[PDB]
Amino acid sequence: QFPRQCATVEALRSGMCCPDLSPVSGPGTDRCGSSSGRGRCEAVTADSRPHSPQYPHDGRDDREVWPLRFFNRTCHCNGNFSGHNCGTCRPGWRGAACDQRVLIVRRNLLDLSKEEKNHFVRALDMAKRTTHPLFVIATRRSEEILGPDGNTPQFENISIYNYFVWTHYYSVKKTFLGVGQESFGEVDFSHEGPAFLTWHRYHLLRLEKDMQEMLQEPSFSLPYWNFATGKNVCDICTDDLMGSRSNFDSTLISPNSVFSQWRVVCDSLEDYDTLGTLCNSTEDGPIRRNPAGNVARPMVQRLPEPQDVAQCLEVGLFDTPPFYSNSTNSFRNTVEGYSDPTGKYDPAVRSLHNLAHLFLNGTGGQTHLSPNDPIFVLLHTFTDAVFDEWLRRYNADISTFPLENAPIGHNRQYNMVPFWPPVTNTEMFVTAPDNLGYTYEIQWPSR
Ligand SMILES: *[C@@H]1O[C@H](CO[C@@H]2O[C@@H](C)[C@@H](O)[C@@H](O)[C@@H]2O)[C@@H](O[C@@H]2O[C@H](CO)[C@@H](O[C@@H]3O[C@H](CO[C@H]4O[C@H](CO)[C@@H](O)[C@H](O)[C@@H]4O)[C@@H](O)[C@H](O[C@H]4O[C@H](CO)[C@@H](O)[C@H](O)[C@@H]4O)[C@@H]3O)[C@H](O)[C@H]2NC(C)=O)[C@H](O)[C@H]1NC(C)=O
Ligand SMILES: *[C@@H]1O[C@H](CO)[C@@H](O[C@@H]2O[C@H](CO)[C@@H](O)[C@H](O)[C@H]2NC(C)=O)[C@H](O)[C@H]1NC(C)=O
Ligand SMILES: *[C@@H]1O[C@H](CO)[C@@H](O[C@@H]2O[C@H](CO)[C@@H](O)[C@H](O)[C@H]2NC(C)=O)[C@H](O)[C@H]1NC(C)=O
Ligand SMILES: *[C@@H]1O[C@H](CO)[C@@H](O)[C@H](O)[C@H]1NC(C)=O
Ligand SMILES: N[C@@H](Cc1ccc(O)cc1O)C(=O)O
Ligand SMILES: [Zn+2]
Ligand SMILES: [Zn+2]
Ligand SMILES: [Zn+2]
Ligand SMILES: [Zn+2]
Repeated sequence: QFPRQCATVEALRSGMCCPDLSPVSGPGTDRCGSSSGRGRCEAVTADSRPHSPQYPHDGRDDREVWPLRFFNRTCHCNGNFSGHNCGTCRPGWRGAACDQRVLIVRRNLLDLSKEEKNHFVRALDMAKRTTHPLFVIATRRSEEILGPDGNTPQFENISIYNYFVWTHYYSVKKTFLGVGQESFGEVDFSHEGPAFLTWHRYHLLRLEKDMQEMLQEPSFSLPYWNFATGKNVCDICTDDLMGSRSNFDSTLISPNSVFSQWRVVCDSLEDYDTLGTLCNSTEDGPIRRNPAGNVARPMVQRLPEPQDVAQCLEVGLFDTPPFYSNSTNSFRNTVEGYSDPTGKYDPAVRSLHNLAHLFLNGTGGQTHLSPNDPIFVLLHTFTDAVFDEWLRRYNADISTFPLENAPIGHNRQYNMVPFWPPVTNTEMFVTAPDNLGYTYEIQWPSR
């Protein structure tokens, strides 16, 4: 989750993650591109405000007041610069001066030409096989991060797409208990609470940026899946897109799709929750997908209706107390899918984003594994298009987004876990076209 440069004994010892940009005069002489004016090494801001109660709750979780368990100094960039060392630009800008506005367009995957479709799944496949040039992932919790001999950082290289999967797993994993310790309350830094929409927003942005980097195609954009069709099939589960059903195992992907070759990460909950370890970069086992195949829950075998999207955009409040999966008249809880499309919570309703996950009846539905099915990307670009439309209709009314007593990870000014450099929910609560340099090509149901 941290730059390779910072995953060292010395940098953890200093508490400082301020890598060089262009260290012409030797190591440490252009931290954060300070010698060119691009940024400065400064103290991290981290939300201190209180969260909703948990029984029991030790507070030993390395995700509290993120990222302070590891670093308390990052790069703060000036102007429209950003990046872990301020070597790149804020979203929406390009150039060595970061002064050319760029605007990329995210579109319906089904609207793409045959050429762009092939480019997408090949780009996706590439990002699955290519080492992240920048981030490395911890395989051990903080108290063991430096190894048995105390001089060996427990960090692994990981692929671009697997990093996208890893960050999601880390945000939902259970707090370790140990030996003799009671069952700690279950927590979720990226679902069941207001930060769900902004966490996943940044999640996508980080993948888009990493893939534009990988391809050296600055305008590359992530497309989206309109799952609000009422359909009883998955209309992008074809061999020229996300993969059709295997004729040999009806829960596998057709061997004629590259995605049948993908192998998953983070599928060892039993190992982690007992050995005390974290998901690592070693893959094991294929994607399972079985659209409409959940015969035990008939509600989970059709997709959301088109009016479900239009109706949830009528919920005027962004979120409501207790800012949880049981909130009512809360647009966040509606689009996430724990309340019905009108606003009304019911513990039996599964709608929209949650409905779309369960529909897949496979790897795409398990909360710790779901990004391993690449349909995750396009399910979430769609969800984010709904978020972006809401932000527009209601001029980004951030007021009902709680500053405190939200579930842990979800306070308005929390640094979304485990993204780097630190980045608050507030920074994602903006219309995308003007403030984040992307927009959606989408028409909304007009009822
Ligand atoms: C920002 O981070 C700085 C770096 O700290 C690391 O990174 C952060 C993000 C965390 O991961 C942190 O745990 C990492 O260590 C941080 O500076 C560091 O602050 C710590 C905590 O105070 C310092 O450790 C303490 O040092 C004192 C005094 O130094 C003694 O040096 C020798 C060595 O033994 C002694 O013989 C002398 O008596 C010196 O006086 C120790 O008294 C103290 O030990 C006691 O406390 C610890 C827990 O803190 C217990 O385990 C012990 O048993 C003792 O009860 C600490 O070890 C550390 O030196 C310091 N490092 C540097 C490089 O400055 C900084 O404070 C953070 N800034 C902010 C604003 O929060
Ligand atoms: C996919 O759906 C199937 C069938 O709808 C699920 O397996 C059933 O789960 C129920 C409830 O837990 C069990 O009592 C049944 O024994 C299971 N049926 C069969 C035929 O195995 C399955 O868990 C779903 N998988 C995912 C990943 O969503
Ligand atoms: C939503 O779920 C929360 C969290 O479980 C519920 O809060 C509980 O409320 C009861 C009585 O009000 C307390 O005894 C529990 O300790 C609370 N749990 C926690 C974790 O704090 C709440 O009841 C639900 N809210 C609604 C509106 O139904
Ligand atoms: C990580 O990758 C970089 C280049 O991508 C390489 O220089 C380095 O040796 C790799 N690190 C490890 C720990 O294998
Ligand atoms: N109700 C489901 C919906 C869901 C949400 C997110 C996810 O990654 C996978 C999912 O399957 C759950 O909380 O497990
Ligand atoms: Zn706490
Ligand atoms: Zn600054
Ligand atoms: Zn998620
Ligand atoms: Zn999701």
